[PDB]
Amino acid sequence: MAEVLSLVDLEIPQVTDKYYKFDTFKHLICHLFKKTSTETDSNVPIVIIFPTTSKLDNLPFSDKSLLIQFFFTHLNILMIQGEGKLYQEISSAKELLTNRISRVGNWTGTTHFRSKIAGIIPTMTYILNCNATRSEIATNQLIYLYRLMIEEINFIELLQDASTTRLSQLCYAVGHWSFPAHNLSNDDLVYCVYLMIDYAIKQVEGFDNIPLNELLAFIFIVRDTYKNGNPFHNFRHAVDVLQACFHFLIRLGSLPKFKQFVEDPKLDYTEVHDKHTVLIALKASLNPIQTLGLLVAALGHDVGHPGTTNDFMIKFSAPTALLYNDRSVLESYHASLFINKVLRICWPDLLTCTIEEKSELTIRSLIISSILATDMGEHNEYVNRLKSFKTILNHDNTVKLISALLIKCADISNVTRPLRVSAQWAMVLSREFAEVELLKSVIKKDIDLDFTKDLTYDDVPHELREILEIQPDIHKGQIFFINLFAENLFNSVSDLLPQLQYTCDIIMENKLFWLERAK
Ligand SMILES: CC(C)Cn1c(=O)n(C)c(=O)c2nc[nH]c21
Ligand SMILES: [Mg+2]
Ligand SMILES: [Zn+2]
Repeated sequence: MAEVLSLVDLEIPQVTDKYYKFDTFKHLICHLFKKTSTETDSNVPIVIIFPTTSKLDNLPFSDKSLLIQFFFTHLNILMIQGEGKLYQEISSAKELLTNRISRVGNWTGTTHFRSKIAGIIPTMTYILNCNATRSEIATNQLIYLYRLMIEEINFIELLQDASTTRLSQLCYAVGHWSFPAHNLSNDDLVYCVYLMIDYAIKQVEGFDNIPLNELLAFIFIVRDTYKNGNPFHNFRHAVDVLQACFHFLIRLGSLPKFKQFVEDPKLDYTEVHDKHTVLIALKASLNPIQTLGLLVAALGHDVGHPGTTNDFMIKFSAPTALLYNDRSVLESYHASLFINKVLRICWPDLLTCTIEEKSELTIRSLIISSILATDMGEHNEYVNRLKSFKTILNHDNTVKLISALLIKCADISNVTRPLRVSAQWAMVLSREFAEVELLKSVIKKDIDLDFTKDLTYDDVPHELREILEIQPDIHKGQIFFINLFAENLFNSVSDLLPQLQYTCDIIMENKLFWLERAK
């Protein structure tokens, strides 16, 4: 029934599937951080058994509990410290967690018929509320626990392959416009984020450089807010959007080029490496701090995404849709979580920076603005505000608009990647859409699923041919989306920012191919 993690000799075989005994709280924590390295949602309840030199290991139970509750909320944990109430709680949680469609229903609050659910499973409203109402004292204690983990956990060791060869490969992967996101593990992707954010931080003048371990801790925490079982809106998508923004900013001159940068965006990915394990560097619209703010916003722009759409949340009266009055439902959620859960604890000093010495506009506000701009329901207004701007805004609102436009472009950049990679994204987006349709049918009682089994997928094919064979008609989704959203956005942005014209070039190349096989 449950995965049991113990710091003591007690056994609870009545509810135990697999039991892990840990010598230290630090090693238990490391086990938990690695759970988001996989491609699947954790689908079993986790019981942690506590007792009735390391600072982590010697924390009072109140602080150990606070750490687990806050940093590992996503893992469906029940904490005990030495039968009927336990068994029923775990049994109920297991019944609700096993199946993907059940999990999405739980998180979104749309399958009530089927606080934390069973005291264990978090919902979007629970997490949103917890982070909005947290006291100053609680906030400072979490900051202390975070710094404690940075002090005592060597995060590079939590990646499966941190060899010199692999790290160099990732530098070159980051350098390709044909970013091979689907060939990178969630561990690989963590290092990719480090490469890009570290590179950006180094360009910011009045701003200290942050050690490898501290950046990695932050990124592990970000990864932990994405749902690994989302076929599309997962940490891979976050890093991909970050990487697209990264390329945009390099090509606009907001960041310098680096030795591993691949100049020609139309090339497919080739696996390259050398002896370097970080990016080696060689007026712009956005200055160094705005550039960093944008990249950070891209990283966090879908945090906590439950694998649905605004339309689903609105039409099925999801609690978060009710909170947000149907207005930018998921994006409001992402912005609130990213700021109040992640950045407030992990990087509070970034939130209080301003976009320039003269400006009162904070990086917090810029991040919020940019994240909110990714709502496709507001797509037309950002396009019109761009066309009005091209034909006036003060500096602050100019920075907001440019940032908004770049993050919008990055968010839907899968259609501007070279065909093969673009097709892989199309396929996983189709998987997620199919899950949403299944969830709707479950809620409407148009289908009865076996909730004792989980949804599993074969790997995304490497080659375009196999993708087209697995689902022909991929073309019509791409044609629809390019005609109604992408073409107009990238053309308009490239008119303002000529360096991004290559995006329009690739879109057309892809469109012509999709139109070809429509015939
Ligand atoms: C977020 C989503 C509804 C928008 N959307 C879409 O509908 N299709 C078909 C795509 O290929 C796509 N790529 C990014 N966003 C996309
Ligand atoms: Mg989004
Ligand atoms: Zn997104």
